[PDB]
Amino acid sequence: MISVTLSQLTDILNGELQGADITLDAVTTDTRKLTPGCLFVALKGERFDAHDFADQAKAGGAGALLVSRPLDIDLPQLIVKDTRLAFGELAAWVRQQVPARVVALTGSSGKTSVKEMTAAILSQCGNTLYTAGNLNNDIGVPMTLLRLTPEYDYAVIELGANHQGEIAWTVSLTRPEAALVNNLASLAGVAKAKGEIFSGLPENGIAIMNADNNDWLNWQSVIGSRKVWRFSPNAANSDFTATNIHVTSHGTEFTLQTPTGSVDVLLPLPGRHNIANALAAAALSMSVGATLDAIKAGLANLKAVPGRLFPIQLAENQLLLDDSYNANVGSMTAAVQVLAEMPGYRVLVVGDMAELGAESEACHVQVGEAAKAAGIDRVLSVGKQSHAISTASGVGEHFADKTALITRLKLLIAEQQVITILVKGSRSAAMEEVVRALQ
Repeated sequence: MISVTLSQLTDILNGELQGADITLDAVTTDTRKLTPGCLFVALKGERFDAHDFADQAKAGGAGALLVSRPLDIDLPQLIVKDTRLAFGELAAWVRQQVPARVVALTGSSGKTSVKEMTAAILSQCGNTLYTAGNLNNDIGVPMTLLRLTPEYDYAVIELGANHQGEIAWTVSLTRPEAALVNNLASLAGVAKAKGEIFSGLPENGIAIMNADNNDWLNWQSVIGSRKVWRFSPNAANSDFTATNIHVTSHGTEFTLQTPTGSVDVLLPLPGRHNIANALAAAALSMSVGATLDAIKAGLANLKAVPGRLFPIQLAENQLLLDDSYNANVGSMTAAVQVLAEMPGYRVLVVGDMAELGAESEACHVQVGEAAKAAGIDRVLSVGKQSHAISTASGVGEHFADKTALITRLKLLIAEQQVITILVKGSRSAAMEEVVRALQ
């Protein structure tokens, strides 16, 4: 936040001042988050009118109240027509007051990893702020934007959308120098929505999109004549490319080719899909100045989310890939592809999937057949359905409990000096136990 006076806000938020003037230096919508003499914005959701929490905010030390009606609270009030709007507007205003290179992103999948990778890289460049958690809606964006100060050098704003019109609002507040749509997944309506992100770009702004997944046909009417950047590992029209992809026991090594040159980087996250994210992140970072050196160093310190292709170094050359969070045909079939490229003797350790009905048997068979065709060295399984996988893989063995698996697994680990293990199963299968047990 920046210091602002109630009288200045009457103009800014188009609202009436009903009390003395005051300087604010902090604003919040949460009673559990009051600061001495801050502005308490009383929002009204459907199942909550924070106006009824006015007295509490006063009692907490709130200096004034931003509200949509007069309240009998001995505190300077700023009566505006709509608080949802005013909150966003106040955030818009604050963002205009700071010198931070603001950049934004959306998509159907990967918003968080592209955000985190972009933030990780720009952090090598200067003081950077990024969206916290999944605060990407009409309330979360203002909250994120409101955290800005003259001390920030960069700002990575993640924008989410559920319906149309939503991103249009938030980018108007954010006014990013570069905007990115990571991907799409009816579909045209989602494309229309995410495409809205390009409307907040200045005339010198850069529109970035996925060469392998976009809606340029329609997005060109909103990006207009602005500069355009495309990322993809090998797309013909890609600006951010990935060559010499060599998967290692650590992560993926590759030559990242950007519009200014290339740098051989090490992406420490299992999964080829992270290579694309890294390209998006490189694009976003570079739009606001990041150097190749900054990109390489930013990527190099990424950490995976436990239970999701989470690498765990057992001993030398003994890699465990914790992907025990959940599992369905898609994520499972994909897991096999990840393992298949891994170094050494590869063991797919699995448990039942969260599949439904008569197609369950078939779904396990497929995954087995996939590991079979992938050349997986061995598949140890537990469950009353997962036998289908190990059976179909033409290799591997099945167990009646996880304890017998862990034992045979440990032996295999001691037996094979170079092994890559991938543990994965449905939530109900509780495969983390195999992972815990191993470490």
